[PDB]
Amino acid sequence: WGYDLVHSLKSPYIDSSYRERAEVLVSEIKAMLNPAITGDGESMITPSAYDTAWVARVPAIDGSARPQFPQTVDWILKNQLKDGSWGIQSHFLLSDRLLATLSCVLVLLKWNVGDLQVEQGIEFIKSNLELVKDETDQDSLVTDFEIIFPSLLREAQSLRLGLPYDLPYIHLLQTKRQERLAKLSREEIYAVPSPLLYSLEGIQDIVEWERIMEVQSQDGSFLSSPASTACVFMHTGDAKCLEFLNSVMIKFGNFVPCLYPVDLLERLLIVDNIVRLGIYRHFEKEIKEALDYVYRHWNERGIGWGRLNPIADLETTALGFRLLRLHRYNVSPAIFDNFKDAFICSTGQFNKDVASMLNLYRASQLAFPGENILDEAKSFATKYLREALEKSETSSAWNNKQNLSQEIKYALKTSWHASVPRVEAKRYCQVYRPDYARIAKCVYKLPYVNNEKFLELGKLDFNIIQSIHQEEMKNVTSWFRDSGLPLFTFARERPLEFYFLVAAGTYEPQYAKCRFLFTKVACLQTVLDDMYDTYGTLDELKLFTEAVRRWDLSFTENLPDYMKLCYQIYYDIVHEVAWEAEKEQGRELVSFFRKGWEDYLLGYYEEAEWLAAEYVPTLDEYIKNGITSIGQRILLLSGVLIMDGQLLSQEALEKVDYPGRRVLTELNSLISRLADDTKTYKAEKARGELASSIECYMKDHPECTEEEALDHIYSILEPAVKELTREFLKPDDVPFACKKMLFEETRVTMVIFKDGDGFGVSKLEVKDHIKECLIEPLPL
Ligand SMILES: [Cl-]
Ligand SMILES: [Mg+2]
Ligand SMILES: [Mg+2]
Ligand SMILES: [Mg+2]
Repeated sequence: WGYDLVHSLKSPYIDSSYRERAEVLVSEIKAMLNPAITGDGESMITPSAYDTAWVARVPAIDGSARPQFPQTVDWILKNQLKDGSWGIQSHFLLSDRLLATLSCVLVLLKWNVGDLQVEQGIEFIKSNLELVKDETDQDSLVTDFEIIFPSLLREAQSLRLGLPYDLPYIHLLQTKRQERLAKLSREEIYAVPSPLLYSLEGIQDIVEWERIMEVQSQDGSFLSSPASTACVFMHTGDAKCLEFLNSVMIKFGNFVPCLYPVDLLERLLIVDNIVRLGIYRHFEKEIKEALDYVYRHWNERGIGWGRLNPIADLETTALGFRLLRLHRYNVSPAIFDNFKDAFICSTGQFNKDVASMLNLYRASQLAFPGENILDEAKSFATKYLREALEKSETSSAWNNKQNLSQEIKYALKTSWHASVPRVEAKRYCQVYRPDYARIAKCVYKLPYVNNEKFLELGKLDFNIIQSIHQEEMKNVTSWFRDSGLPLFTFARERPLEFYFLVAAGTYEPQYAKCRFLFTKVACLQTVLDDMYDTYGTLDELKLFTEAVRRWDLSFTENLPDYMKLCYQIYYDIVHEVAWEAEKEQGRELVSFFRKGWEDYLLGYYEEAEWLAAEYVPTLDEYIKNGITSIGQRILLLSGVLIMDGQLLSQEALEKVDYPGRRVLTELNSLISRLADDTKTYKAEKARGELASSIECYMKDHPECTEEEALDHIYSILEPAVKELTREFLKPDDVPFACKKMLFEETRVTMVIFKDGDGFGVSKLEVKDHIKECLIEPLPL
């Protein structure tokens, strides 16, 4: 550990060639995304054999005995898989292959072509249907499979195709179809747009086609589904339906996908993945263009995956809310009322429902003060997700191959606030799949979202940043060794821990100086802390505190030897920080820093007097002192004022730093003090340490229990965390990098104190985070 471990690191990723390579990847990615963000190549989605076969059914509008879109028939004839099914070869999903193959077989028969393909398709369907022994064999179901497949299979039955209609699994599916159809409000089909519009081709006996146009989308589609629209067209001759089908053929050539457009969901998925891979800083322009488009279509009624959907989609809407808010757009959690009653979202195909609830769960964590609906959403999504873990569908072959249960479990144990940013990006680089397949009417892929380039850049960029930090850690530990701080043997040496506290969140190459000075100050502070609350005597501390007031090196002749040294190092670090800040800021700051240091250490001295008198403060007193004395404020200031290119006027600084006000530095200090207390008060109580916030409350409330006391501390912490979030994301003219630096340091602090049982901080978990974040690179 420390000096020896760090100087043994020799990362190759430091060489300029790696960053130059990463820049080529950045340019390639910009070029790849351009059609989706700026051009007309939006909605890049794979073919749906199933939908293509429905479009192929449409007879020529000139009345001739041939398809209106003969290129789709040609496509189908040419794209059968080796096993006789139609679908995407990379991924096998039984329900997808069954539905698509039966769909294709039937249209080839309609046009009396493809005898061989039909023969091979029928064999696939028969042979695979006979492999199903029980329900656990069926695997994940494509959208509305239970409704559509029995309908499509009855069409085959009327043609007397050689299929096993009498299998128990087939009877079960009809049973499931009835179950679904029974909850249907049929009269309302025509008045209130619903998810079933996506699959009208499966409920043809139910729909009065003469009334269904009322819920048609503006582009002529039925909930963006080519199959569903083709069906309505063949029943009605509706011009707008035909226009939709034409527009999709024009866009894709000789096939159609199972959803179109997916303009909103695709843009959001692109941004989500770029952000989670930790590569967002390279694509500010593209993220802004993408989110601006989404925001244009954002409305009080929510959004669908496609901007023309006549009903909102929770998945897209929850994702949109989170990414928009995170990027400082103004959105209200009131949009979630669109998914309530008397919360529902228990209808639809399983993967979509789970995705919607994962997204709702993550969105709920971005709550601002007073947003009760998000607390409700959090509770609801949590319960949903825990139940989903117990459902057999979650353990289907399809879901297991994608590690769904692992993903759900990870989401539930992960608090957005209590996250290490660099670590989350590293971890996502290890989970992201370039060939990820999604499910709707058929299995599909979105290559703008899931591709090799994203991952290539993710892993490389992570490794480069890490190697840069490793060189910085050599500088840190080298400075530390010669700094004099190791001479204070009453204090633990933790230079890497403090470097991690800042570098795990504020990682960009240009902020080397910020990280360096922040680490120096934190190293000094741990000594000052041990000195005031443990090692020093009150009379010694009174002397040190007077020296603090005087700012005079000559005055230290009066101090004990160890304090003479401590004062010298303190004085040097304070003024090095101040010089750097004045350089970056172009205005005087020595006086402001000095006042900050005095208030902080006078805070320690007040606490030292309490300890000496065995005084237990009121909770109000303890928190007041703690906000000032815990040390986060002066430490944060020591970093935030020396960020390359980040100008903070007094006016701007006061927006994020203002003792006595609920601004970023104040909230961080409050949260740090109380989170620490919740994590540590029990070990400290046992050791006989001076009272914490818990103990102070109990003195204030003699009859209250320890349990009530701890609950009260959390009742202070939780509101404070929401305010922190709002202060961070709030639109203003404070350089965002500065606000982010403050917020991210708070987030890493919260990681250290997460899950406060009172026992103490896990020193081993800290080491593991440092190892993961700063020591071990990603294999390429
Ligand atoms: Cl996959
Ligand atoms: Mg202390
Ligand atoms: Mg201490
Ligand atoms: Mg503590």
